[PDB]
Formats: sequence, structure tokens, C-alpha cells
Amino acid sequence: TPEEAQREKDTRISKKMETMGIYFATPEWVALNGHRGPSPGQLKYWQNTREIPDPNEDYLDYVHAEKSRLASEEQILRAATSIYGAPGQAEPPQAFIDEVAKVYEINHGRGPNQEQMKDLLLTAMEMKHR
Amino acid sequence: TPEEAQREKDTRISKKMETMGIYFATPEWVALNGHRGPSPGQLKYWQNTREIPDPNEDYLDYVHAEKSRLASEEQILRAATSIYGAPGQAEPPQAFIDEVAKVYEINHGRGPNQEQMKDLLLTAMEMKHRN
Repeated sequence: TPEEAQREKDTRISKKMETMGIYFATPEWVALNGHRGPSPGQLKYWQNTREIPDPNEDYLDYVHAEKSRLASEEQILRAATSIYGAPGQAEPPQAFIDEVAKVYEINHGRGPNQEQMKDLLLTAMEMKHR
Repeated sequence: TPEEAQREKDTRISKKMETMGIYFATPEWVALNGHRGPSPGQLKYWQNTREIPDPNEDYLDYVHAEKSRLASEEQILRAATSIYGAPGQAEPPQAFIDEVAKVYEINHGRGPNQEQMKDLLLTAMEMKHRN
């Protein structure tokens, strides 16, 4: 039974891809990719663009591409807690967390540079006073 | 002493500046700015770079530029809840919120475009299917 067999193989590959954080790799997408997993080109494309990669083109321009630095609210929160330097290592105010996340947004998903760090430190020094 | 008067006028300008969310405009920075608030150029520089603007430069090259659209974690959360389409204003999983925030990070602080929206919708369909 090739229909149920390949359907189940697609669901197994897709499940293994989904647990790996590869969200676009649905069972349907795996089936359209030739019942096969995503290529490094498609994977890198999704990692750097968050656009669904076309299932049957291999994206040979993305195979050797640098993983785009992308930060999670959790990483932003950790960096904000470290920069704020709160007494008792406590979470900073949400306004400072928003400022740090906006800094990450300005840097295409990267952390603050040494000039943005002076701004974040001055903001912390002004917020812990107020 | 006119110096303490100037200090108090600086501190009042600084209070009005940060009540508005303009954080860099400390009393000290206002005093270094010529005892006045930030110019539109300085304010554009800080809004677009989050770097402290030099206190007496006019940053005109940023006057004729436009304000970068940034997003807060609250705006990210609202966009994630709207895109996920949860019944009853229910928070999406933190993985989907992280996906939306990473989309925002790719766009220099902007919202998702059409193709990133289709990706986020497919991701939502898979997260509601598995959960």
C-alpha cells in the first residue's frame, strides 16, 4: 500500500522535523518535497527569512549561508536581566525589556553593540532611580 | 545662583523627556545639550539607533530620514495572538510568540509581510494541530 505507506513516512519525517524546531515542515510540505526532508538550502532560507520555502527547488544560494542571528523573548529577557544589573538578580521592568528587545530588532536579531550598550546602561541607571 | 536655577530647569526638561519614554535625556544630558531638550535630529537618531546622541551635534542627516517602526514585546504579543487566531484572546504558545518576534527581528522592527504571514499561519496550523 504505497499511499498509506508514504503518507506515514511523510508524517514520521515531518514529526521529526517539527520536534527539531523546523515549523514549516508539515506532513503536506514533506509530501510535496518529494516525500523527503528539507534541503540545507530550504532550511537556511526559512531560518533567515521565515518564508515557506518552495518544496521542490533546492535553494543553492542558501546552502552556504550564515544562520541569521534570531533572538527569542527568553534570550532577550536574559540579556536584559544581565544588562540591568538588578539588585538580587531580579527581572528588570518591562519597559527596559522592551527597550532591549527594540535594540535587538534594530540589529536584525543581534545583541547590542558597545554604543547601544551605553544607552541601555543609561536607561537602566535612569529607570532604577525613578 | 543662576546655576541651580539652570539645574532645576534642566531637571524639569529631563522629567518631561522620560515621562514620554525618551530615556537618554537625563538631567546631565540636558545640561550638556546646552540646557535644552533634544532636537528632532537627535531624537530621530536615538529612535532609529538606540545610541546616545552627541549632546551638541544637530544630526541633520537624520532630520530628513523617517522614524524606524519598532515594536514592543506587548505589540509582538498582540500580533502573535491575532495571527495565531486563538479562541477568546488566548495567548499562543511561547514558541509561536518567539516565531513572531523573530519575524519582527528579521524586519528591523517591522511586522510580517504577506509571505511571512503565510508562514506564521502554517506554523499556527501545526501548533494547534499538535496541541
